[PDB]
Amino acid sequence: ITGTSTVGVGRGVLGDQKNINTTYSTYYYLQDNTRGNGIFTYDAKYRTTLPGSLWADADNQFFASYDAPAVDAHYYAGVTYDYYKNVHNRLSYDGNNAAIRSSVHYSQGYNNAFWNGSQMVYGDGDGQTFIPLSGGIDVVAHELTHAVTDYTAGLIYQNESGAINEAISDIFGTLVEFYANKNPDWEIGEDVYTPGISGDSLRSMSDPAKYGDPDHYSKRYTGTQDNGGVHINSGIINKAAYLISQGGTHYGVSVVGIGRDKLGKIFYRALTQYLTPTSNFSQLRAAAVQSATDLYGSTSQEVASVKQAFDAVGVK
Ligand SMILES: [Ca+2]
Ligand SMILES: [Ca+2]
Ligand SMILES: [Ca+2]
Ligand SMILES: [Ca+2]
Ligand SMILES: [Zn+2]
Repeated sequence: ITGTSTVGVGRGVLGDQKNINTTYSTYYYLQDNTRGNGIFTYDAKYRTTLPGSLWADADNQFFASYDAPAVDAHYYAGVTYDYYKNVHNRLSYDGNNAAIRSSVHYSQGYNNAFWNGSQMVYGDGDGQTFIPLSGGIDVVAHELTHAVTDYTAGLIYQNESGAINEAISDIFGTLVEFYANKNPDWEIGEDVYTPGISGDSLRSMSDPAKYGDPDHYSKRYTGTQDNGGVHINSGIINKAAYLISQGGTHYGVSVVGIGRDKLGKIFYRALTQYLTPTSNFSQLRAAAVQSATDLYGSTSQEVASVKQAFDAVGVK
């Protein structure tokens, strides 16, 4: 809507207070005009019809329990936009400042969040397995990254290309978490997963096997479930990414870590310049090696570490 840009205040899912960019026109709307073509957050009102209604508030104060998921979806979408713009010089998910839209309170007791090809959608969780999904910055960044992938490499969501698609979302979801410096770690979804259990997460990049996911190509899932194991086999790539950044010895192969910033530069270049819709793990290795070569030279430590990391997880 057309209005005056202002700043409101509210509390997120985890009870933390934060300022959010809003727009005033009779009501105060969750519309941030400071980032690209704007960030819009909608209320799906427990229904499944999308996008729902643009979030309207009477006083620009968002401290009601019902407001929490909206506050975080709006705020974290902004942080993710900032990461891509400041770190990778990318304007929104399409590279042309496309408006970012999110809907919260989708369905009832919905333990899922997703990118539907046009916008992000967040369930409230059932209160047991998940609390409102937008409360996790790595969750929000994971979802917005699916949009980035769709506009660039276009990795098909099935088998190996799909596992790469998933890993890319986990990798950048984690890098955004570190960017925001919000209790960063190499775990996925820890802030909104199982509120009754502390110390766990949905997936682990540092040790995928902790939750039963493969950490070596020899242990890859070859079945048909989960679109060919896209959320399972992503563990193989997540482990490789973790090793490239942090280093370590995995299955007898030693990797010298080169840091998170270089990891991000290498994978972003691979995603935007070399990967294609049908790329498999072997092609990802080639793309990553070429990207590191472009950026640091064929005889650099960076290229060496990328090769070692993929050797460690069995991807040739
Ligand atoms: Ca209010
Ligand atoms: Ca964390
Ligand atoms: Ca995390
Ligand atoms: Ca938990
Ligand atoms: Zn995903």
